[PDB]
Amino acid sequence: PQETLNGGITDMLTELANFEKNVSQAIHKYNAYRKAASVIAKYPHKIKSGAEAKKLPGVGTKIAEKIDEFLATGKLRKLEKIRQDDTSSSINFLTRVSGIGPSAARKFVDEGIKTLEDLRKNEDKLNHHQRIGLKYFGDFEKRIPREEMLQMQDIVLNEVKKVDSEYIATVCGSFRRGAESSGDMDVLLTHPSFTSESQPKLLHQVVEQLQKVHFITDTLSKGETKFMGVCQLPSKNDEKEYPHRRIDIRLIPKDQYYCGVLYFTGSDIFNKNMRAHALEKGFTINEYTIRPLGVTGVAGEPLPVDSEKDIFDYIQWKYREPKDRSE
DNA sequence: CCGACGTCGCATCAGC
DNA sequence: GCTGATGCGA
DNA sequence: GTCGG
Ligand SMILES: Nc1ccn([C@H]2C[C@H](O)[C@@H](COP(=O)(O)NP(=O)(O)OP(=O)(O)O)O2)c(=O)n1
Ligand SMILES: [Mg+2]
Ligand code: NA
Ligand code: NA
Repeated sequence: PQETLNGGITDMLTELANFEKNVSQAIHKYNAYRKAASVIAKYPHKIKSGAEAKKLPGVGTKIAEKIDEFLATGKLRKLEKIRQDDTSSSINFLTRVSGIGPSAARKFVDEGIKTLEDLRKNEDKLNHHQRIGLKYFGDFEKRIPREEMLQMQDIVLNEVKKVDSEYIATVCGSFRRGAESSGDMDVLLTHPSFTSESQPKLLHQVVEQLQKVHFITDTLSKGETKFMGVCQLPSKNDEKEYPHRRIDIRLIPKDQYYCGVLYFTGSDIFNKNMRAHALEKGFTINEYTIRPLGVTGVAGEPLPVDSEKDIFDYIQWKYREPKDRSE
């Protein structure tokens, strides 16, 4: 639809959602509000009453009550108050720093640290991830135009193949779904000599190289299968320098790679459909495998998969191309 | 009335 | 020292 | 906060 149909309402519900997660630490109230925000967002009519909204799945009595107050007064008293509150609105803000969750934000504000200025005055009190997230607070909230994504994919695939030509690397996320912009780069890595029944340097070796050509600039976390870090394109000539970008790289066993590809390609909305269409025909899908339920509910063994399509040939669905996968 | 409501890899904490 | 729990992000 | 066993 259009936001301006029920935008004020969905904004309200999203704002309320963030305070539940970050300040109240009620994650199920956080999800409740987003679920409601979602079903209202795709609701193709202007909501004239709370009761009308209550008809939608995910909207119950309390939110209906809230919509009436917003409709009648243009605002929500509880929201206005908590927005004005110095403790709560500070805690909520600090969580925008990657590495700082609801718990870390709490401790910081408890002992006086409320702002980015405060965080900078207190580097010693931050862990490694949190300094990077701080250092790139601005950049991390910027989005990535597809042109830069392609430029990034260019570098990644080139270096990956350069280290070992038998690597297979796929950029997933919304990029693979042909999206016009992207929040980050999510790379999926595999190699013939890494299977479910299977070197720890397979992941390491790729990271090392991307560092050697100065693509990767910082490391948030790094293990034997999951890398999370920061990358940056080279600056062209005179022109200003690019924003630092978030990039993940995951190593997956060759046989689990396509359940991996599908799952991390998204979308969320779609992945639940494909999850829950699938249940119908007696199959469950994780990020690793597809399991056949099962005379019980007993997931039996996972069934072999060496293509994305192979999967659609276990639950009898029409292979869907990546750009028609937002539902 | 009251429990379910996402899962998993890594960094760091709590505790022995 | 190590194991297990908790915080965090995606 | 919402939904349902
Ligand atoms: N909270 C979250 C968010 C994402 N994910 C998983 C499922 C998603 O398909 C995948 C990508 O997450 P994502 O980066 O937030 N979304 P996506 O890359 O598709 O869109 P943009 O970040 O490009 O805007 O990671 C998750 O498991 N838990
Ligand atoms: Mg992404
Ligand atoms: Na409803
Ligand atoms: Na955060």
